[PDB]
Amino acid sequence: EDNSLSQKKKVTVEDLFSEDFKIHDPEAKWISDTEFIYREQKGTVRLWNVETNTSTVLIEGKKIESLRAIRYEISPDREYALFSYNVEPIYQHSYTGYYVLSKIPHGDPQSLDPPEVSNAKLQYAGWGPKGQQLIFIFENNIYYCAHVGKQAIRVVSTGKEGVIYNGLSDWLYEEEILKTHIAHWWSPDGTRLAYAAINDSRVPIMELPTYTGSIYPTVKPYHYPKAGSENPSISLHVIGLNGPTHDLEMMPPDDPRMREYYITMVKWATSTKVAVTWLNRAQNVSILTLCDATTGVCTKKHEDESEAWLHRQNEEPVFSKDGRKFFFIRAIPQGGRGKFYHITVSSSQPNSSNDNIQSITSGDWDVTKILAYDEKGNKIYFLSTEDLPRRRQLYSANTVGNFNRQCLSCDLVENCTYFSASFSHSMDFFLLKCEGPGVPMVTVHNTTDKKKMFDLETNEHVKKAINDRQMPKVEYRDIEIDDYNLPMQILKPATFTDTTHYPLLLVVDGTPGSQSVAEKFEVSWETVMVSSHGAVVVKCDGRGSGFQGTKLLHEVRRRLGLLEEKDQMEAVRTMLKEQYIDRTRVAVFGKDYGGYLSTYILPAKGENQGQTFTCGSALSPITDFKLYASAFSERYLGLHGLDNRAYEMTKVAHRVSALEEQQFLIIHPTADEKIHFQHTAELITQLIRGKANYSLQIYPDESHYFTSSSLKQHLYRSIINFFVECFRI
Amino acid sequence: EDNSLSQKKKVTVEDLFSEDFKIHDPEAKWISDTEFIYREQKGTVRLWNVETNTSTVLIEGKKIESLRAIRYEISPDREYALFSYNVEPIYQHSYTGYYVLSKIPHGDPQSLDPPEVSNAKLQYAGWGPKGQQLIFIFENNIYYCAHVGKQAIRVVSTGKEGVIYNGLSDWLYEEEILKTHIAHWWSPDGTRLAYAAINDSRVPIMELPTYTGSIYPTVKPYHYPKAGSENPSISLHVIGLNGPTHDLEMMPPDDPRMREYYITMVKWATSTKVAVTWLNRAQNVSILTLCDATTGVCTKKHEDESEAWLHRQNEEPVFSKDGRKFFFIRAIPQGGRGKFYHITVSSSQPNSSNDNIQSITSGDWDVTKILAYDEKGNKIYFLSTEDLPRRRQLYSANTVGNFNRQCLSCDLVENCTYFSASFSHSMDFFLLKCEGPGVPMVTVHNTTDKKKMFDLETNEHVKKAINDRQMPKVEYRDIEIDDYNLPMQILKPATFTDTTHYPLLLVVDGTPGSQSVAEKFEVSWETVMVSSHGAVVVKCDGRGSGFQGTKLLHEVRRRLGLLEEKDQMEAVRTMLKEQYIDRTRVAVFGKDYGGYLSTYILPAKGENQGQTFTCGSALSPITDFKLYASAFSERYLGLHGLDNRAYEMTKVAHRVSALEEQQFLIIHPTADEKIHFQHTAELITQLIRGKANYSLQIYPDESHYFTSSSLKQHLYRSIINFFVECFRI
Repeated sequence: EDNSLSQKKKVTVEDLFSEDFKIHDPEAKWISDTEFIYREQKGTVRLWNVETNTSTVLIEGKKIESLRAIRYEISPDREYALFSYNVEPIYQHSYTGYYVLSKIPHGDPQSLDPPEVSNAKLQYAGWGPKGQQLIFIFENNIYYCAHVGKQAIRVVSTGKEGVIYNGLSDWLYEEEILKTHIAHWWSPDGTRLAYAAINDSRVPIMELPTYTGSIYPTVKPYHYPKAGSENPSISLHVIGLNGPTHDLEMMPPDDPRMREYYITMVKWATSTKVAVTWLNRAQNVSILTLCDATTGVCTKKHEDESEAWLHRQNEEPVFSKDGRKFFFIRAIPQGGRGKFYHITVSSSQPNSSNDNIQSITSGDWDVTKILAYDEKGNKIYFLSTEDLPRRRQLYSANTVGNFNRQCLSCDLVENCTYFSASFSHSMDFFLLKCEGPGVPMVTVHNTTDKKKMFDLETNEHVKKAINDRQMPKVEYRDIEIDDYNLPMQILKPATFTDTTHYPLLLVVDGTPGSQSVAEKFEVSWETVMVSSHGAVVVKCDGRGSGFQGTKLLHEVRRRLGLLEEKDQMEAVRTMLKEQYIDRTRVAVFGKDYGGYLSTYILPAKGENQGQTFTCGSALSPITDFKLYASAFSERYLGLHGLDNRAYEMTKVAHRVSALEEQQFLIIHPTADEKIHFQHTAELITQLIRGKANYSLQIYPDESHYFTSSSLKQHLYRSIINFFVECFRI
Repeated sequence: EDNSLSQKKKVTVEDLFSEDFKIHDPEAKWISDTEFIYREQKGTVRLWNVETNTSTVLIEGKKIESLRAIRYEISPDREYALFSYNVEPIYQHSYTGYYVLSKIPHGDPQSLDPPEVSNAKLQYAGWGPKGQQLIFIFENNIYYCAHVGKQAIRVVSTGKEGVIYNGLSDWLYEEEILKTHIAHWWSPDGTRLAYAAINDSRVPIMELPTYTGSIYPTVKPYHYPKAGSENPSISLHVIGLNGPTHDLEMMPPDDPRMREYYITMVKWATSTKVAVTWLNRAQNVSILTLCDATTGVCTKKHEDESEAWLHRQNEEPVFSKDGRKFFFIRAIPQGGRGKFYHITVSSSQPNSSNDNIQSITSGDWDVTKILAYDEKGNKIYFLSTEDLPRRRQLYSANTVGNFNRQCLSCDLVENCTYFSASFSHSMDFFLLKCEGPGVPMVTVHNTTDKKKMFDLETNEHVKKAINDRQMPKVEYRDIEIDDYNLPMQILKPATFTDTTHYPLLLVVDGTPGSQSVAEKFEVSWETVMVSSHGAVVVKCDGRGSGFQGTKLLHEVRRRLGLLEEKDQMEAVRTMLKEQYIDRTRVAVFGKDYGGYLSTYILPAKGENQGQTFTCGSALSPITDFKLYASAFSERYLGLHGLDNRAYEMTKVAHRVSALEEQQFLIIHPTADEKIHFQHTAELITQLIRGKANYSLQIYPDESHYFTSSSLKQHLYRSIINFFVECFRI
């Protein structure tokens, strides 16, 4: 009879870039145990107080006059504010630029400048743990200022442009392991500072072509350690923020099998003790070591090793205020189905006779992160995939022997299943965020009542926006292969009819250590053509996906580009039995490492039921892992330079021979740093040798991570225009 | 009978590259009036004599033994033979490789090496006019040997790699102005050598990217002087071949408007007096000067100046045995219809007040090049377009005041309109080649009887191949605009009908000073899709084409891409009025500058009758001539660096902003030294800002001219694969 449906307008790419979808996430942070910063919601910066419904005003709409200051931060004494403004990052997030100081009420902007230098570009200044003391880095040089008027102190200047780094990560550390642009850590007392010195003099330097600069454009050189080369030298140093500012280097472990080392984690156990994680070049040996800032004597506190490699080396254990027993996380055997990542409690100074290992929890799941620990009793707060590997939920257990796990969220709000939290100083309250599968939900809760006092932010404009069009139907049809349950999702355009036929799209990431099937709210081109152009998209997480077992992670080890390839063909076959899906119009997309996988998924199924994919695409693919970063190829296939016998067959060229009639497209910016253009050039040479058919598209002189909104709209429009052409018939 | 025969074979991509379609050329060259070299036809080389059928066996099937030397020459005494094996082309024509000397009959090889040097590549050797004297250039250094057994002498070694060239042209001279790699001329007595020293010390440098060299490829630098930049500085030198062999240089003219000059043409007038043509950087002031070889003193002879530029400065003069009055080609006003090229007699020593100018040929036509002149009477032979601008005919005039121009070729063979005649020393016998409009043949004739004693070659393989395949039907439909006639050639697959519709495809090159519509025989992609799929190809010589009036040549002065495009849409409208050509299928094509012209034929013709074209493409086009060499940009637009305002209006970007639905593609190799990939990259950047659909392909690390046949056939296959998809409906 009357079949009720949406019966209204659909979702186009244009509205994706509208401010209506834009999330005004305040991302507040607890300044004290009673209140947080309460960052910008729709402009000016207020300061909410959780105790009694107090929302004080700290910064006004004067940030507009500060040359549109992108970033701002408040000093711990909430009397001075730093405003940093620039034009664009460099690698992934190079938040350099001009740093200006302003008073707490308003006014008086002064550009922070290095001594004897006018207003000049500045990489990072930041704030100390206490007072108005701060540092700043210029030209890989760390200077300290005890006060606002204090003259810059030449604390260290041994760093050089692209050769010696201190306090900041190079390309490798910022893009492979440390993942952070800032690489220095303040002592709890605001008196000592730990900084990493990276020597890149030995690293080979590659130059990126330029085609937009001038009539005679010049290449841009930076050091990029390829697979089989030597890795950049690393050292750790400790300096004082007052008095002599004495520099103390930290002695690394000297195991016979651990000649070359990387620092994957440092944390201030106290104002003089630092916990450092050192990983061998083979990445199969990790050591947690306690070092003395004032002495430099490093005492090993823990050691682990694995056959393939060590995963998740960036974690920070929860150290008590007094330096007592801490809460690490590591891979415990967890019975069968491989070893799982669980929380462990280790004494303050474990004896060499034995370790104090004790799993706080247990189960076929993992802890993504450990939030914090309450010294006032038995409370350990963490985020885990206990309910499902595809969901992140906040859990709390007891440090005492009971180890009883207490829920905090477990569907606190039915709309949202993903979760993250940030507790106050005294663990009294905590900010909580949903960000999936509903609209991102920012709220304040308390550990005792577990009740929402009020709504910090909900973005009801996003609510009416998603309720204003044909929101695509989200569902899961998980598959099962070997002794593993492989997750996946499939989308419907909310006008789905089982009788009618819909073309299929596959999207692959497959990054070893990542997950593409998660219950986090996200909107992308996928929704753009699902809602408008009527497609069904497949996200699959084959073997090698993280958070589902170390055995699953290491299945693909020394078999890159082989097993997950079977995983996605199996997923395609399983969904191909559907009567509502089209077999002739099947497409595949990928990007980054998955882009390589996207190139490797152009088969001829058997010989009679061939022509699996109609149109294919890939963005910044990797063709030879030798031509990529060493810390990745060595990690997942073993160290190169000794004829590893693993990078030959993994080259996609040997598989791209056939390419009968598949419409194949490549998107690649010219100036990519993460995944050099040489991969695309080699693939093009192979295509030419193979008489293949393709259509290349290029972005001249653009960074890899591609952080321009209008350019992103152009890219997604090009993608959908390509894909609509092959689905149309 | 129960049997029948269907249609015969058509032409495909493989057919173009099939062995049967290969053209056989003997390229015989006179040694005297009686015998010529009679170079390779199908293997062995004879020494044919015109007088009585005497073909002396000189070269046999031993050329294969020396590692298949691509090029080879014979010493002027016919006693030594030089092979050039392992030769690879760097530029359009750079015969760098290994030279080996051998005895005339067969056997006894001898590597040609400079002293104290092992087996090394040599860029060029050449031969002297007499005996066994020869030279060779190594590291841009000229070493001369009076004898084969003579030790190599450091005759001149000041040359530097890519900075100082002696005896060889740079990029600019080999490509744009001199149009030949060789830059040394032997004296008629073979006693002194005239070579041009090109200095690149003050020339800007550009680095071509490399994406395949190694795991760590690096750019290759070469000096490419852009528009308005500092051009390479040319000096001229003469080195004796006996005694001290002291070098002498000839001072150029010192005209105030001619501060920067180039040596466009040089030829030994006598064994001691040499004629040199010096042209200003503005390329609008040329001076022909006769200079003493053993002294270097230069005496100015002739001058030519035009408001736009000068054309065909490469024309080689015709001198006498005694160095008397010589023959020149000048654009004399010729009354109406603009100035025209005609032969002029200049006395041996014209007076300083006035010269002895006297035109020989007259009419609304031009002499392409003067073949030769006979002192024993009055016989000057040349080729001219007197019959038609798309035909070349041999004409012989008389130096006596009568000036009787006799056509000798005219209609010697019915299937021969284009002609190429090469006369002997005594001019009694010459060699004639057809090169169209059918299969080419080479024949021996005598200027007296015009009698074919015998045929040198007929290209029987080509005749049988064209008989076995659908030869396209050649027809002409010329157009008229203003005071200029623009010939055009539309092609048919020899099976034209009216019931079917034939898709239209325009091909444009339109290089100023060149001819694109002519009766030459050629096989290319046009032949393919006319034969394979019947896409009618339209080629027209709009404004800017040469050999049809220096007024037409100079019409597009500083007005590039503005009048030719008008003429092209005029031709398109004239042709499209025929019903058998449809509206939906309209395509454009081009290469190099024509590719840019191809990019300029995608407007929106009004708004009601939009969609002017369907699929368009280009091969390494140019969008802004500032990114081009000075010798090409300044000639037509003037010197840059002072905001010439005739460069920035030529950009196609504003004209391709709309690009609503027309498909657009680019073919461009990575290392294109002719038109840099920077042009295409900037075009793509504007298109991204223009937000229009496009495509692109890359040939990584190859030159512009596609010296390997495999790359050429891949290009042709790619072109046809693109053009088939944009028409079928």
